[PDB]
Amino acid sequence: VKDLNLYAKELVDVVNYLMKKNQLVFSRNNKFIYVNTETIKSMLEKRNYDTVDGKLYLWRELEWIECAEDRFNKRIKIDGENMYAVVIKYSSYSILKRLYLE
Amino acid sequence: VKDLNLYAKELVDVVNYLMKKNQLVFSRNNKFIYVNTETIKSMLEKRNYDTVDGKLYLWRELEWIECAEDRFNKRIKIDGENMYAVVIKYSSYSILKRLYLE
Repeated sequence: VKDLNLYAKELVDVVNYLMKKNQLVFSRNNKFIYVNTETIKSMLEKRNYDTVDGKLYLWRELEWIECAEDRFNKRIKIDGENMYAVVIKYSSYSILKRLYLE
Repeated sequence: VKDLNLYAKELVDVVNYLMKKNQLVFSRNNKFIYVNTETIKSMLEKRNYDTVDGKLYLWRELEWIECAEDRFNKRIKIDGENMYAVVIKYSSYSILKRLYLE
């Protein structure tokens, strides 16, 4: 429950799940990974070591995700869509994946 | 596959110890905690789950500490005096402390 590896592992697994489902959306510069808020919320409900908001709060505080002020998502423009999404930093995912694989 | 909790708990414990001993200096905006490099290195020697540099390298890669180029510390100003210090991000310490409390 109070195990940082669970949060770090979940971030790498979220990207792995989206890769597998062919739902992975990258920014144009490949700096960010965009995920639909409802998709993230249904995925973060699976592992009961914390709530959805507890997971998002920790990712935000550790700066693995980019958020708007007092929110868990940002407003982004991608392939004609100008709306809210959970913004995962590609650099953070790469660092955590490299750590997950050592 | 490193146990991130060892590194995270050690960051929290180091700050707590130094807070208690009044050996911490905060930045004016409370964004950073400044610690003497030798004090940090002496404390990081105690727990043998990694080397001092292995611990500092992980804190730097996860961005829990702010460093100068190819250094584990940074040059700063304290009451007009310029000196090197390990610069801990207060936000990183807060989330980790909250994680191991609740």
